Amino acid sequence: SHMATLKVIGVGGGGNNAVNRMIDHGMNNVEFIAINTDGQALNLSKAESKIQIGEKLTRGLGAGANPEIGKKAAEESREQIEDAIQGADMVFVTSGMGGGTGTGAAPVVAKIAKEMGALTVGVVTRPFSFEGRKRQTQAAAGVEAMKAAVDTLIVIPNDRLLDIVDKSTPMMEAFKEADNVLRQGVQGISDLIAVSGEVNLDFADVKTIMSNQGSALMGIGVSSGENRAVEAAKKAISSPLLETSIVGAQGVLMNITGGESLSLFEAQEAADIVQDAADEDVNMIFGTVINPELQDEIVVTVIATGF
Ligand SMILES: Nc1nc2c(ncn2[C@@H]2O[C@H](COP(=O)(O)OP(=O)(O)CP(=O)(O)O)[C@@H](O)[C@H]2O)c(=O)[nH]1
Ligand SMILES: [Mn+2]
Repeated sequence: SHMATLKVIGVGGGGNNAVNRMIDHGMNNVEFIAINTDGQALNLSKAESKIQIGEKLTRGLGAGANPEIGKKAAEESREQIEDAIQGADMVFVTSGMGGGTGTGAAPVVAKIAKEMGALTVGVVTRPFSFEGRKRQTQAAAGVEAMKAAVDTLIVIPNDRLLDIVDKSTPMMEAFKEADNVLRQGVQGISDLIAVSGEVNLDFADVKTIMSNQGSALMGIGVSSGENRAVEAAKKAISSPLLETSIVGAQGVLMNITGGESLSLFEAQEAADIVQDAADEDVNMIFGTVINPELQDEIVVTVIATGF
């Protein structure tokens, strides 16, 4: 029997903010690593494993928007990064693009993870338009470098946060909504790995859907009542925060979890929703889990690739 090790690695300020908020919210069986040039921020990290990179280059400060310094910092700490990753079967690298440490170091961290044998997923933000064109261009180069280094990449443009707030929503509450993309994806995969299903999916199926694929979508939806399966499936695939929507997906892993009432008909309905929304002939990997503790709730987990 296989026991997959999942790790989440925050790189730079926004990545380490996401790690801190995920640890606060509560996650289990997931190991966290914080990587930064900024020593003061690392002192505030809740991560069990902390790597300060680039101290000779930055004297414990951030990289000051210089991605070449963030890249050199990570490269010069390769052995320390390898040691922290060793043993991971899957690594999620999260970082905010546009600055120096995230833009420059995150693609190096991802390359090291993949070289170490981990299935490597990047979840990164693009800067708000109000941060200006140069930051957006620098972030775009980081995204391209990430894409070349990971198995799959999920990009969250921060401008989409402006579509989900009202005029008073606290900035921190908006940031938590972006964190949910990563957190719910990690949780969904962790649950798929650990919980035996009646139509069982495991980590090998995650590897098949994700390995060397490029852009990806990861989503969870939960609903109850009439039309629950369709409603949960639509929620799983319809996040307003994503650069890569479901449209165009050629491969999908879909798991449905429900109670003993889970019907064959509604499983087909959920699968058809995903395929219809992809508007492609999708190569599906389908799973089902019966959790009797659940009563009327249904949970649909989707990972889509092949764009
Ligand atoms: N959604 C979200 N975006 C963030 C968050 N923190 C920063 N950002 C965004 O990430 C981008 C990079 O910020 P940051 O992670 O602090 O960069 P850095 O590379 O570590 C800083 P330096 O350039 O000094 O090394 C910012 O321009 C902003 O768009 C966060 O917590 N949540
Ligand atoms: Mn800085």
